[PDB]
Amino acid sequence: MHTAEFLETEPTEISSVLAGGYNHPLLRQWQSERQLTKNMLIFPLFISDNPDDFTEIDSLPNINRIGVNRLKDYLKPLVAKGLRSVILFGVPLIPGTKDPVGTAADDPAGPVIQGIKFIREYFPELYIICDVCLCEYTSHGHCGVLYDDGTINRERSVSRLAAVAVNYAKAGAHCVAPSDMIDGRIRDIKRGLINANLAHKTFVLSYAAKFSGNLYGPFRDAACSAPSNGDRKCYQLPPAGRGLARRALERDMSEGADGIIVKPSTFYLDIMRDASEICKDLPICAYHVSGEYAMLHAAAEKGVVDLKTIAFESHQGFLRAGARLIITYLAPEFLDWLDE
Amino acid sequence: DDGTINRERSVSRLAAVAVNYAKAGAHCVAPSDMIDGRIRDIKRGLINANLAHKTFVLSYAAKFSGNLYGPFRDAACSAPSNGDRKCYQLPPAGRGLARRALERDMSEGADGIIVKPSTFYLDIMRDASEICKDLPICAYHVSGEYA
Amino acid sequence: MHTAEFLETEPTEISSVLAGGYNHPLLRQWQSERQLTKNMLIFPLFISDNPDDFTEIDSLPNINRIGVNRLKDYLKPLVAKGLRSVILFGVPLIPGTKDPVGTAADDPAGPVIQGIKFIREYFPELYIICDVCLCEYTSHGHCGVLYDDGTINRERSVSRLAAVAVNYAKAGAHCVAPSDMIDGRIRDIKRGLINANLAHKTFVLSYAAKFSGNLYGPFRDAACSAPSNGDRKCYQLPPAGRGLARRALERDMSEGADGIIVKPSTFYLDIMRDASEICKDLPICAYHVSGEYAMLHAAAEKGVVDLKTIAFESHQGFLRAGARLIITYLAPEFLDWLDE
Amino acid sequence: MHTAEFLETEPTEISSVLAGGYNHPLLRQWQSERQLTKNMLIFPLFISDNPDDFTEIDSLPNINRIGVNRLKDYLKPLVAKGLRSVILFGVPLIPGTKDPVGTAADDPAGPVIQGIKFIREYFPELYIICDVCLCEYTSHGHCGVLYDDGTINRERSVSRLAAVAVNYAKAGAHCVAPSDMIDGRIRDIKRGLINANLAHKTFVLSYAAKFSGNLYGPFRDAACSAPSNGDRKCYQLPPAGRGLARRALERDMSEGADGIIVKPSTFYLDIMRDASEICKDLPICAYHVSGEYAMLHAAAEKGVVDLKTIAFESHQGFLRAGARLIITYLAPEFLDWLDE
Ligand SMILES: *[C@@](O)(CCC(=O)O)[C@@H](C)N
Ligand SMILES: *[C@@](O)(CCC(=O)O)[C@@H](C)N
Ligand SMILES: *[C@@](O)(CCC(=O)O)[C@@H](C)N
Ligand SMILES: *[C@@](O)(CCC(=O)O)[C@@H](C)N
Ligand SMILES: [Zn+2]
Ligand SMILES: [Zn+2]
Ligand SMILES: [Zn+2]
Repeated sequence: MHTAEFLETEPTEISSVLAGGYNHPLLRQWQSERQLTKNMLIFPLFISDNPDDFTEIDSLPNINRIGVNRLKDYLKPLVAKGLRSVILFGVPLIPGTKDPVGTAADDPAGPVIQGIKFIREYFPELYIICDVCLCEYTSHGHCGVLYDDGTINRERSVSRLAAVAVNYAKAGAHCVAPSDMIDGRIRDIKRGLINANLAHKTFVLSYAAKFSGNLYGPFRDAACSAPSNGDRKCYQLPPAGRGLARRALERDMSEGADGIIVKPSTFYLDIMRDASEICKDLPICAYHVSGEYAMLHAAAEKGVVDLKTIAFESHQGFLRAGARLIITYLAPEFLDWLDE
Repeated sequence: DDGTINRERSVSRLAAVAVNYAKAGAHCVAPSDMIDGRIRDIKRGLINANLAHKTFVLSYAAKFSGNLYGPFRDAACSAPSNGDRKCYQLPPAGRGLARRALERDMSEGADGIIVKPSTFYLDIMRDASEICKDLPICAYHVSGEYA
Repeated sequence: MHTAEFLETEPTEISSVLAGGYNHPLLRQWQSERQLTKNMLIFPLFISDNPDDFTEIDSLPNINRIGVNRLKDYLKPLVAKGLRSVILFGVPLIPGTKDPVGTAADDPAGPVIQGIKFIREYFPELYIICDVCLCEYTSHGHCGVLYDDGTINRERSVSRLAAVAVNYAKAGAHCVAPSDMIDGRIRDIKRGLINANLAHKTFVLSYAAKFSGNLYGPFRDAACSAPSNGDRKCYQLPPAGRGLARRALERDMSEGADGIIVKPSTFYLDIMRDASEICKDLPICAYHVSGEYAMLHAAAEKGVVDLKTIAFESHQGFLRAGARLIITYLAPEFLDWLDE
Repeated sequence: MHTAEFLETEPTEISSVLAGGYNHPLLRQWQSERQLTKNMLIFPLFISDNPDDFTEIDSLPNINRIGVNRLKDYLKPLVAKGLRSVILFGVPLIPGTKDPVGTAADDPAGPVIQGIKFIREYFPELYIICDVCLCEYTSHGHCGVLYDDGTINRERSVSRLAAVAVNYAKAGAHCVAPSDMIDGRIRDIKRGLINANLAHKTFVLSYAAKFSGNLYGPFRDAACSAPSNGDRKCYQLPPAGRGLARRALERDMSEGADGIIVKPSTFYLDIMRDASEICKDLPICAYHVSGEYAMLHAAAEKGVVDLKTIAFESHQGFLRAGARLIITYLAPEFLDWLDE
């Protein structure tokens, strides 16, 4: 007969015994270095220039493009359940709005500044963040102003972006979040705010480590921000580029960033850990991007995972890796779940 | 009897299984049990069997409990029973426990380490790259991640 | 009888046992922190101003000086086997070309810019690096512009070098690699590229740690770059000068270097290890120099070592010490060997 | 006309200027963190069991196999010129001496103990180091005692090696240098010396980082130590194995090593730099091995380098990388050169 063999063993070494720390549900909470709370949540809003818009974005489940006259009814139950912050994206659909220099980016009649004004009046306690970039406003769809050869013009781009950021601040945004990745734009935006007497009021939340890759699919359908001729791989960081990311984090801190965003999130958790050392004195924010979010939904609907469960797992993952803030399309679900 | 794991009897049984696989010809043994101190016992086992100089010990040092093992439970028909794996698999928030587990398994004889799952635990790979800088680090792209 | 004595021993300590990690051929691969691949290879080309040149360089085995009308037939099998990058050196032999300010360094009719133009057209996927210096173009053979007392004039040298580098970039080089070692030249080259709207397109690969010594013998016969009155020991680093090397690495990083070269290679592996910490976020490149290469051939032909074997040993040595790139005269051999 | 272009430059930054530190011959000495002196030199001796031997070793230039009755005349001019230390290797050529357990390794009639006795009497101020291994004494040529399957038996090997080391110490060696690389042998040798009341008198100089590779060619002809069936790659470290080397250094320190050797030397300078941190409180020794030495001679005779020059360059390289001791076949040349 084959029988169960047991080797002769030595007495347990105290150094081997970890189990005393996680044998009860409360202990698995004690073991967290940071717990998820409501105020860590930042919810994106896609504001249409059709004020009566409330259009579902196919590829981004449960998320709509919304006009200003639909915003009160949408935000009311969210703020009531504890929402503290939103990040605005403009989606102007009126024709002849987009041009090579992203003129409409800071149009006082455009959806972002209209959205700032509405929110400041109707939800005066909500903290408003605005994405700062030109890609939703350029005819070529790229994030900066281009030379003739289709490459980005750094100087003209950062000049245009500094203006957009300051103008959002002038209109009432509390926070500007430059997502363009163009070399040195944080310096120029910070100087811009200083010259406008707004730097002591305006948090600069840099997307310091934003990577190029396959996880932005459905975003390109909600904000109608698709490039044109070439790719984003010359300013967005290459996925293998840890050294570039570490240098970008150091740079943006140096140039005035009050906080930093790592994007995407789950697939870049090691870069959050890198940022937690490089940017240890600053808030670090995870951006759970469109492709990551849609991936979770796809897997959940296929029976691979449980949506709430894997929501909690991934979002606790951000906190473990060093983030203390989360931009996420699941904020409405969490405002309910964190009650329970 | 109370359905909790018996450490001493478990590591004794696991050391035997590992040595017997090595005896049969495996080049490498990869203990996935997460039970406290099993690497020490497996390494001593191999030493006593004159196989430690031939057998790579690839510890699953940082293996987390969670929602990503669904389809594995259908390919290897390895489903628990009464209770969960959360008392030996690490809690997903447990970075401190993971760092201590990495240090422990290195100390106890691991030639290499596995972090599992992978994508959702990339920060723990980065932690391991410092703690276990002189050892090979292995990522396990698990069933739920793949699916 | 003298008999074999065996001392009484204690049971094996687990801490003593390393052998489980390297007892199989695959494990000796697992133990490498970086494996050699084709794309890490950079092959030097010595371009003649006689367009029909294909002259073997005596002291540098299997390496020729080549004119442009011979380049297609030479590069074709190499690119076909996976060559990704070349580094160009100009060897103008027409008389009355060399002068005290290295005027011909950026002659649009000279071999480097002619070689850039040819390569950009015939091998549009090849990544082109150009050595930047004046020594192959000066009548005195030194790397910079000189004062009357034969010492290098820093200001005039860096001004001239910045121009040469920008002009190579203007002509099409993807990468400029300043090999002059003159204090502060990286700053001036980077500013030059910025002013020319080329810094976002041009990798700056500094020879940051280039040492004076006995290993450049045969180079002086392939590029006809011999000094004159004095030696290179006042700008090339002294071989014992670790402190100077560490400061040079930090300096060039600060001044804009995208990557760094350590030269020579094998005899300076400790400096690669130093650079891997100081320049941890940048690519580090090893230059397997003429004397090192010829030394390997000499020893192999004498039966001391096996050429392929010691090729692999030395080049894996670079990777172990922290390099991720290699400039080597054995690139053609490796493009075959890495297949096997 | 193509004219020499000079870009507009900014005033020199003080941070760019390194040149003030190395513009004079004395400064290039000031820049060394460690200068080469005579007492750092350790010269290998290959002692024959034919007492009248003085046989040149073909592949190892200017080096002989020597019997005891030839040692006085050979060592006299060397000690007179400042030689402080030797490392002994036994080459027994009498038939029927080698056996599977290396019985003759510590034969009181064998060349090592005869050489210790002679040196202790005729050169009482010379510091004597003995290589400790079994490979020059085993019939299979491997460094330890083997299982039947030709693999090394750790326990029996370390037991045999501890005995050999203690017996050399008993005979008069000041220092034992275990070159076997078998897991845990330093612990056993140290315990051996402790039990023999010799640990307070006996320096343990571990070959802690000894790599497998192509640089031991001519050694295999001077000490007639060739393996048999299989290779040394299961105990000697793989050339890519930095992690294993770092762990071996830490291990041997822990187990009692008073000093450590890195071998080979030039091709492993990065590992010397690693050892200088891990083993910062211990003497580090470079072993300029047979293949490295013969490589220098081959290149020098081919005109690639100058022998004295490249001797100084490579040996200063060891000191730069952190060694303070050198085992070298060029010790006789240096005892003359360091005068000049
Ligand atoms: C980002 O790439 C979009 C986020 C997403 O895809 O969900 C920039 C445009 N903020
Ligand atoms: C692991 O949890 C299974 C891997 C997978 O789910 O793919 C252990 C059982 N090796
Ligand atoms: C270098 O010193 C030459 C390389 C070699 O000798 O092979 C400079 C001139 N790039
Ligand atoms: C070493 O490998 C030999 C040195 C040399 O080859 O010169 C051991 C046997 N000490
Ligand atoms: Zn954009
Ligand atoms: Zn030069
Ligand atoms: Zn040996």
